[PDB]
Amino acid sequence: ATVAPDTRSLDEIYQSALKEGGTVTVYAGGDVQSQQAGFKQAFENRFPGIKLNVIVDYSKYHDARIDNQLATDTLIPDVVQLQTVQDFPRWKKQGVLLNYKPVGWDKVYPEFRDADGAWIGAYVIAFSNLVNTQLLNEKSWPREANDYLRPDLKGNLILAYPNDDDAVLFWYKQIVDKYGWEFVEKLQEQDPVYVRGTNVPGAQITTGKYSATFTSSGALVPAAGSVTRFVLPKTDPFVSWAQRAAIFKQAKHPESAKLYLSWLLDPQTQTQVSRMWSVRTDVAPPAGYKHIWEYSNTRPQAFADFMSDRGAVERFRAQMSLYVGEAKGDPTPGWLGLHPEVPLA
Amino acid sequence: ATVAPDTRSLDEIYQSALKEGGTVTVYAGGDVQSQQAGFKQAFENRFPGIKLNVIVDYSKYHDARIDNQLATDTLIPDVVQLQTVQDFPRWKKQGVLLNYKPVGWDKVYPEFRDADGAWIGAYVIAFSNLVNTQLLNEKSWPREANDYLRPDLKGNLILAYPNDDDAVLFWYKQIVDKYGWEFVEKLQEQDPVYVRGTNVPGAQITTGKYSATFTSSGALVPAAGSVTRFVLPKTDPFVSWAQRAAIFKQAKHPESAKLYLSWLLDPQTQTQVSRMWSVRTDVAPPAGYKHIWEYSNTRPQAFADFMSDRGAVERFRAQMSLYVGEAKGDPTPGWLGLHPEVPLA
Ligand SMILES: [Fe+3]
Ligand SMILES: [Fe+3]
Repeated sequence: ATVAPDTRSLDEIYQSALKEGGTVTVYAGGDVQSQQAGFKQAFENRFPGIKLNVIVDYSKYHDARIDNQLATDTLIPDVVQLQTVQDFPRWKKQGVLLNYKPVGWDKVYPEFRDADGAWIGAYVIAFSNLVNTQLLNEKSWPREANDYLRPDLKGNLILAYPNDDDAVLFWYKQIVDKYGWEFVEKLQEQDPVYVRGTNVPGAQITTGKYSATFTSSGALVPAAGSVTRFVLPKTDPFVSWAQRAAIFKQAKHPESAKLYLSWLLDPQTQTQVSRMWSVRTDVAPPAGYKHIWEYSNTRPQAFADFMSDRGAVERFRAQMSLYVGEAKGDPTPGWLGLHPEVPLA
Repeated sequence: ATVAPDTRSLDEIYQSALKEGGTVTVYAGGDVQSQQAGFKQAFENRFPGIKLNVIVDYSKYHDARIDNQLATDTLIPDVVQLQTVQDFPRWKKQGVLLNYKPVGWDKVYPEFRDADGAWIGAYVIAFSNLVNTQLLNEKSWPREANDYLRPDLKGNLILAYPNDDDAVLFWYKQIVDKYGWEFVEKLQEQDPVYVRGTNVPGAQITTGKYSATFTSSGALVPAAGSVTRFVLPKTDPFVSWAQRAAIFKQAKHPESAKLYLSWLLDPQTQTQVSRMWSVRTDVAPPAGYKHIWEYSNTRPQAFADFMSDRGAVERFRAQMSLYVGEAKGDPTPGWLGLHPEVPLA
């Protein structure tokens, strides 16, 4: 189907969605269910009568889960949203995605949406420096990769496993490109603590157990009283991308899915719920920042290009494994199995 | 450089190799060091004064290891020998392999050798049924995949993790192609015990802890008094391939490396040391068997084709992981790190 952007108001879509039973099911990529709590609360407050049944798991498990459900005709979710961005052109070509251009589609940065409406970039995520501002004064915030190699940061770093998350991995890819394998060798001499779940480094830095990490997302607008700060490099690369979302052709609740995607693109959602950059050209960067496509030291398309060559990703991942070891510990979302219909209890 | 098969006798190559210091270092794919003990013993007994410094690790770790050593100019081994067969044309194209047609090159089945001498099929491995013949009479040996679903085998199977070894994985790929995902579903209801290391199921079947496994190698001619038997299906597919070996262009001991490759193809090695099929057309299979390329229910090239598409391999691996869980336990070869120069202590 050839479609035009939805011309309905959010409330008009909501009236249609209400007739579908009161729930929309989203398989969302992430580390822990709480990372989507803010979206769920905001959505459900905005739309009484419709539950956002968002279920969080690592994107590399959700995409497999979806492929298997499609193979076995047991598809559960209405919507998929993941950082494994290469899946979306593949699912599109497979014919399993509903072409839908949500409200505001015309204002999305072209790179951040499919031309036919098969998928949409929902919001921007970036991985870079997160520092404890009480442990480190501003003049000593590590911002470039090699700052993390200075003597006083030995034993004070906590890092997400790069062999457990390809967005984390891509940070290392860009840095090895620039500084060589020697960076990775010297980094290990800092006795970093590696953990699964990209939420965990920020959590432990917040409680003052570690001082900094260079592969974390975070609020561009810190809360008053915050003891952490997301800080971009002055010159070194950082990782960024638009999290991709799509509606399945055979979704049981298509209008509820449309409501969800249109709500995600709404300027208020983009500025007050999403905590980093917007995918829209008519939404102002938070004061002090530029649009994500205006930074010379990141390139969201580069992450997409990276993710499209699985052999190249695999070969780089396995080499990183030899430096950091196998990814220890349980997966942070818990084990959802083949057919989760609700979040883990 | 265009080369012809080595026209020297083994003894001639051996005289040259003796001048190089008495060691040849081989990075060999495998689950545990003891799997190469037979080769090591036979080689060193045939060529006093030359040590086969064969170092065993999972192929998926050795190839990354080699890539990183190449990238950092820290290459250690003279010879690489792995099941990750797709690595060999890539290393060929990178220019890091020494073109060398060993003695007997002309008699290697064409599919099992590089046209230029960049690599050679060293010996044939197959994964299929291994049964305990004391626990199970012949009429009840499971041979077909669906035999393993019978009631009395519940709690009585031990299986290599398919998400820890791609040759193990390919067995499942072929069986899902034929029987669908339902086989994998029903298999989990049999409560199989999964383990890392393809040696481990056999080891535990041999002591009578389990009755059978369907992804193991084994002797085509069982030893006198054996309590296990390697048995092919009557009709279902099984996995087979020629393990590939190559000499590095910058091998420190090239004549010793050539001795090793020529020794691999020597009739005595192909008939008395290698325990499954030979890569040579002029080596008769044991009675009861045909050449590995004459079975309609296996195809060595299908495994090579499989392994060449890393994205397809990844997507199938991740789905299998949803059924069997993450691969638990330590890696069976131990942790060798970036630069092993000798086997682990
Ligand atoms: Fe990922
Ligand atoms: Fe493998």
